[PDB]
Amino acid sequence: MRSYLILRLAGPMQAWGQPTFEGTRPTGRFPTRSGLLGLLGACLGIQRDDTSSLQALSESVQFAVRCDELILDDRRVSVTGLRDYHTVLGAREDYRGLKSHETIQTWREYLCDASFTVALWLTPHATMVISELEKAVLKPRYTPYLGRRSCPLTHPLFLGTCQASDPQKALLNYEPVGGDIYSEESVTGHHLKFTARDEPMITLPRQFASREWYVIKG
RNA sequence: AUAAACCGGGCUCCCUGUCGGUUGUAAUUGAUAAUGUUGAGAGUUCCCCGCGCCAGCGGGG
Repeated sequence: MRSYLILRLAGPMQAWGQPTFEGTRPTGRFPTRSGLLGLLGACLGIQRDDTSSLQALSESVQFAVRCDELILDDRRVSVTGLRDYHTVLGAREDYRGLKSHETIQTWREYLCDASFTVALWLTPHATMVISELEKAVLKPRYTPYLGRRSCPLTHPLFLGTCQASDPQKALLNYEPVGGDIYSEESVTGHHLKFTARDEPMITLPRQFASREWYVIKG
């Protein structure tokens, strides 16, 4: 009924953010909407000031994220976390001019042993088409990463392309099956939702608005 | 071009000094490896050269 694009986000370390104005940079357990929009953005070489392109992207695309557990030699490996005592010396003291602090400190959280399968699709008011997105994910223009730039991908961003009625149905065709799914679209049997502050307010730089995921447990 | 980007946790530091593991102790007694057997036959011994009366004879490997 609808055509989906299927991506895999997998690497030794990932980081998907939560509200902070502080030096500790938190992570949640799966990709944020903002972040996925950012990933696609990087693929479609969109500069940071290009509010038109950013808005087009945001209004065109929607995501569903599945949390894939890792299995090594027939054993399950749970997603764990990591805190990096991250230091900066010679950091700007102010936005104007060149005075700087001897040392500042930050704490940054990462996800270890995490892997995701993402399904994205187009909205009825789409400015784009899926062929574009596929081409981009296969040949990105800006460097693609998993949250932070220090976080490479260990598997091609492109997984596949297909067609179904649910996101759930779409994702069924792609191993590993069995993980939880967080979708921007409702799936009939399922009633639980999960609140986040993912949604980028493109008109207002680096500020995010509340939204809700639909949860499809496995 | 993702709470993103830009982005060291970083400098200094003997584990050091003393110390027998030592005295005593048969592995010891018994035990055929024994019966039986032509090495016969068969001139192939591979290469080069000389002489040949084509029976072979000789030189060198």
